[PDB]
Amino acid sequence: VSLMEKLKWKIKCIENKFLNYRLTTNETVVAETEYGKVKGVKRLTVYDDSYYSFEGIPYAQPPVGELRFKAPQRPTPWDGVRDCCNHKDKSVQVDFIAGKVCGSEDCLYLSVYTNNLNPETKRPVLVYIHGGDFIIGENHRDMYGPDYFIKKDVVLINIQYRLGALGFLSLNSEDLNVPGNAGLKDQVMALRWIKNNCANFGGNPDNITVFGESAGAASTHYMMLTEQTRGLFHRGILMSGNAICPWANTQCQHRAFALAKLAGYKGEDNDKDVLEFLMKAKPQDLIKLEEKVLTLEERTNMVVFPFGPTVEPYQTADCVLPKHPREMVKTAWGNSIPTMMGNTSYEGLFFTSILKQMPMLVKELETCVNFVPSELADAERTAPETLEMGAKIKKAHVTGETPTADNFMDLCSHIYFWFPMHRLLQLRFNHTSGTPVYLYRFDFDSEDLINPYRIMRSGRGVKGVSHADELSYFFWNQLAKRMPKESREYKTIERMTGIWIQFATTGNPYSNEIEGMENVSWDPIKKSDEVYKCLNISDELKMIDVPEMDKIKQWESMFEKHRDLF
Repeated sequence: VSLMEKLKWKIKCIENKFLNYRLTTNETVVAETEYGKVKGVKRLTVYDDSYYSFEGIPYAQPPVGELRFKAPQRPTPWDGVRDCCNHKDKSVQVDFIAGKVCGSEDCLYLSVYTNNLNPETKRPVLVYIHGGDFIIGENHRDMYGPDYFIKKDVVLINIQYRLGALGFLSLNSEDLNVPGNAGLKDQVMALRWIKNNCANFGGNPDNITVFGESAGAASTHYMMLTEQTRGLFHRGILMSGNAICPWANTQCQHRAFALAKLAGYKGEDNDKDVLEFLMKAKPQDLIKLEEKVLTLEERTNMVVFPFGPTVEPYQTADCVLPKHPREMVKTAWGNSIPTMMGNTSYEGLFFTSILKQMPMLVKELETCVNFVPSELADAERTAPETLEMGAKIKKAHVTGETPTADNFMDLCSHIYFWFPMHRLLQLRFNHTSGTPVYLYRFDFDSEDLINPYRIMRSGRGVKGVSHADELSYFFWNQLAKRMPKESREYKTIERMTGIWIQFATTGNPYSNEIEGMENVSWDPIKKSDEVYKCLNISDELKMIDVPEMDKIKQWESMFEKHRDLF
């Protein structure tokens, strides 16, 4: 991020602080939780809607001291009234714009928002799990403001969970009780809190929907796979990701030693001594060094992040992932709940900045061998069969004589999003009994309403609908502005939140009450379908054949002689 954008961001942070003061009313309210009373505050939106805001509700003990790297523990109850009129810290992380470490280990909180604490009927509860590659993100309203959803009669809940090495360290030694996935166990404990407490805020514990984007979509999917959460919620929405994406898990059991060494550890590679060192380290030091953890060999093997969701090496009471997610799909409780999945129309545009800095990346399209799924490729990526598979990827995406950056970004849309979605749909059809799944495609481009991901990706003036561009139509954020009621952006807010609320309510995303949806016939995907149909959201709402289908089929063709691995 440029120094100039960094200055613009600082200005926006200050402006947003004072706007949030002007949107705060003097009306506070007390609600009950199983652990004690909480005080929230009535806030306005720039559209003059209003909602009650409770932030900083603990769902677990602060994971500090001996609780670092452990599964979350239930919080201690309190007498009196806990002040929930302001947000808490985010999980320790490198700030996505300033580039310095921020946050706190004391981050296991959720926020609850609703326009009416005593409604006439119990309401759909929507639970948002943020993305950020399991290393950044937060539930702060400067990025995830509830202002658009609270126009309608729902309860919206935004959770935090531990990130990075503090959320995803994993050690083989059973005696140490650090099996991995602490951050996913945080999500489990938050969902249990929601089931047990949402009624105190007007919510229906029999009608909970979990949704998330990017790593939040992978997280939502993990919450639909694990036995830990069986029956806790009733619909799921996977926005640009899922748990079988190549980036969504990793075996990181040997990386604690590498992290300790970078932090000054002088001892031998045994889990007990490594853990003792990491338990004493300052959390900022571990998080700052995480970018250096992967070895030359792991980078060569195209591991993207050192710490993240992992297959746990031994069983514990709180175990989330006892097997690879592909195997977990075969017995998953969440295969039997209504599900919606989708992507944007140019996901890979997210990588524009990386390609401008490292233009030699386009040379990987010469043979495309590095994009062949690892389960199909030989170790050296030189086998004739591997070259043939790469040639199929190349034909799918290299449209002219010379490979281009746009070809590379189109490939990225498929390797990271569309192809894993296809593989999941086809795996899941084998392990479900007719429970519907619905596809959307977000295809609405505008620079009049944006979100901070555009700044992170250096995407000013860049046309096309990148990964995460849809979040501007779901959540208020500090770069947003009030839009005219007749504007294409305003209508897109109403449509996107309206469809999500309709799906959360009924398990069917169609409603004739959504403007532009009157003539939509949105069928879920059938096992016998050869071409997927999706609702394409542009300036209009239209059912279409997925434009990406032909390229999806070309990727699938690499498995013709290895169908057991598809």
